Amino acid sequence: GLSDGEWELVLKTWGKVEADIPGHGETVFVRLFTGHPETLEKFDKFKHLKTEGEMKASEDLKKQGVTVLTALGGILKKKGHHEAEIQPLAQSHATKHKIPIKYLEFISDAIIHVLQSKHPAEFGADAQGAMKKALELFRNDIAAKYKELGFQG
Ligand code: HEM
Ligand SMILES: [C-]#N
Repeated sequence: GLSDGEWELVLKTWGKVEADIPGHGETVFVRLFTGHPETLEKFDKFKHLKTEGEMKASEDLKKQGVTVLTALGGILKKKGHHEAEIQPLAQSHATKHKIPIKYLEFISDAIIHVLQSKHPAEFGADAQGAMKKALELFRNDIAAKYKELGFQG
């Protein structure tokens, strides 16, 4: 996993996300959908949004952003002891939503990009490295659960 030092950097960084969860959540989805349009086909409630302007204006899309970052924040706060919180999530994503593990890689990249754009001077190589390692741990644990459930991880 990560050292206590690395977890400290991930939590301080997350401190910046918590100051505007809706703003960061909205940007992560606009990057994700514009960057990897196939991901949009998994959200039956958003498929009709075709332009960047329509996405930016969607309060429903902003609410989804809040849901995702709220859940992820709760997990990162566990510093690796997140067996309990990941289980339900792998379960719904694999079996109900049908999200390939690769889309979790796309959304992680989107998170890194938003942090770079919104906090360019404050999100340095140390904080970025730690944030990448935490998201990698998170994805690897989900992937492990997908395999347990009989899906490709
Ligand atoms: C950091 C990664 C993510 C987190 C923490 C996360 C979390 C959430 C949670 C908390 C919900 C609501 C409860 C549930 O249904 O399980 C949810 C709903 C959903 N998630 Fe994710 N998710 C992640 C990534 C993704 C990705 C990459 C996709 C699609 C490309 C996806 C698609 C969905 C869909 C289709 C739903 C239902 C939306 C609506 O309610 O119809 N998720 N996710
Ligand atoms: C999942 N959003």
